[PDB]
Amino acid sequence: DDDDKKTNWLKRIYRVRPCVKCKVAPRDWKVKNKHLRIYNMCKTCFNNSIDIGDDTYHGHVDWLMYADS
Amino acid sequence: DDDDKKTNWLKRIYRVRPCVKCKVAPRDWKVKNKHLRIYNMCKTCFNNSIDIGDDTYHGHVDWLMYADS
Ligand SMILES: Nc1ncnc2c1ncn2[C@@H]1O[C@H](COP(=O)(O)OP(=O)(O)OP(=O)(O)O)[C@@H](O)[C@H]1O
Ligand SMILES: Nc1ncnc2c1ncn2[C@@H]1O[C@H](COP(=O)(O)OP(=O)(O)OP(=O)(O)O)[C@@H](O)[C@H]1O
Ligand SMILES: [Cl-]
Ligand SMILES: [Zn+2]
Ligand SMILES: [Zn+2]
Repeated sequence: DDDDKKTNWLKRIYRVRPCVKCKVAPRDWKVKNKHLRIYNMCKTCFNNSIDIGDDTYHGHVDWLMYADS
Repeated sequence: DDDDKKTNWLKRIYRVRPCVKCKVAPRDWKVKNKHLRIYNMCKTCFNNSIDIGDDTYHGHVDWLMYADS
């Protein structure tokens, strides 16, 4: 089922690239409509980035959660 | 740049999973609006699937080509 190809890829994408800051914890994320938004940092590093005043690692990548547009 | 994260992932996705039929050639694809459609087979195997009458490997996965929905 092509939807399964997409699901399996997102699982892999989420697993193999951790937080861009601590490089260990997985990234924060949210689902919106038919898209998975994967933020660049885990929540701990994102909260800390606010405290230290660095926006360098702020950002996200959105992914369509199904095979067919 | 988050757009670069998306581009680099699609390059990797396209490279590491070849045609589902011959398992060697890269997949056929097309671009439509802001999406990359990656078909399940290379063109050679897809054309041959028409000749032999098998729809088993017909299908595709669409990918948003940018970081932001
Ligand atoms: N875990 C995270 N890692 C990296 N960037 C993040 C994370 N969580 C939020 N951001 C991004 O950091 C920026 C500041 O976040 P904040 O939530 O304070 O503002 P916002 O504009 O309300 O967020 P959004 O644009 O997502 O609605 C936003 O661009 C947000 O997307
Ligand atoms: N290289 C390929 N690998 C796997 N499936 C493919 C490939 N090329 C086309 N297909 C799919 O095979 C099916 C039959 O293709 P064909 O092009 O004959 O019909 P179509 O309905 O015009 O295609 P589409 O739905 O993409 O417009 C369609 O679902 C098409 O998406
Ligand atoms: Cl996607
Ligand atoms: Zn972190
Ligand atoms: Zn092939």
